[PDB]
Amino acid sequence: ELRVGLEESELWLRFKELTNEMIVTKNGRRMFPVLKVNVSGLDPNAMYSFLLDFVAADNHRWKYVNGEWVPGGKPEPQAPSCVYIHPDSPNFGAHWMKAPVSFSKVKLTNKLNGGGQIMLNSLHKYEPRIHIVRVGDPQRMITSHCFPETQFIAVTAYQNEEITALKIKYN
Ligand code: NA
Repeated sequence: ELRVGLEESELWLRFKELTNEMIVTKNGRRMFPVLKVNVSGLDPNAMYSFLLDFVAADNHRWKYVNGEWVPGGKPEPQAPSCVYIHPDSPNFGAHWMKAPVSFSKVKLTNKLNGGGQIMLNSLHKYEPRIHIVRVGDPQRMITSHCFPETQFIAVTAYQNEEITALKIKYN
C-alpha cells in the first residue's frame, strides 16, 4: 500500500510543542525544519511528480500575547493557491522510494515577487500537504497526504524566544 511517512517527526514535534513559526520575507525564506518524507508502495516503474502546498488551518488569525498564542482576529482573505513542484519531478517510483524526498529549496514569502515562492499570510497557521501526481495518466490520479506534526504559524519575525533558540540549536 502507498505509505508516506514524515522524517524527523520527533524534531518537528519539539517545534510543534512550542507552536512552530516560519519566517516569511519579501524575497522568500527556506523552512527549518525541512519537510522530508519516506515513500513506499509506489509503482517503481511508473513516473510521478511530487507537489507541495500549504493548507490554511483556521477561520481566524493568531497573536502572541503574554507568551501564549491566542486567537488574534478575523483572517485575511486566503493566500493565492501556490503549489511547489519538487525539482526531481517527474521521476520514477524507484527514485522517490530509494531515499527520503526533501523539500529543502521551497521558500515562504509574504510578497508575490516570483521565483516559485509560496505566499502565506503572516499570523495565520498552515499545514503542509504533499501531492503525488501520476505522469501520463488519462485519469489524472493524484494522492494527497497532510502532515499534522508540521503545522506552523507564518511570521515576519519570531514571536516566541523558545522558537528562536530551538531554530539555532537544531539548525
Ligand atoms: Na508570483
